[PDB]
Amino acid sequence: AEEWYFGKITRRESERLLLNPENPRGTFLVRESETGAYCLSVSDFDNAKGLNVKHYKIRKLDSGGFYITSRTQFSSLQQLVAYYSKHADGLCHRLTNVCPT
Ligand SMILES: [Cl-]
Ligand SMILES: [Cl-]
Repeated sequence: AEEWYFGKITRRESERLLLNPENPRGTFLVRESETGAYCLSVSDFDNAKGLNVKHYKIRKLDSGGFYITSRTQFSSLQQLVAYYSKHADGLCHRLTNVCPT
């Protein structure tokens, strides 16, 4: 889709948005790599940090495939997002909600 793609937003700006207290665990957004790669930022919770944000680097295979882990690849970012919204499979939490505002 297009709604979860926040483009050129910084890491700190994405964290300010994801730290929203009304955000369910697993709220996310995809952005451009700040450090042509992408990044999946997801909200999470634990007692030590409270609400926090995890950042996953979306890498590209030399053959043309998007991936975060070393056993799963996707033909597009939409397919990657669809996959992780159904299965956590290595991520802190599965994707549950597109980040508001
Ligand atoms: Cl980054
Ligand atoms: Cl990173």
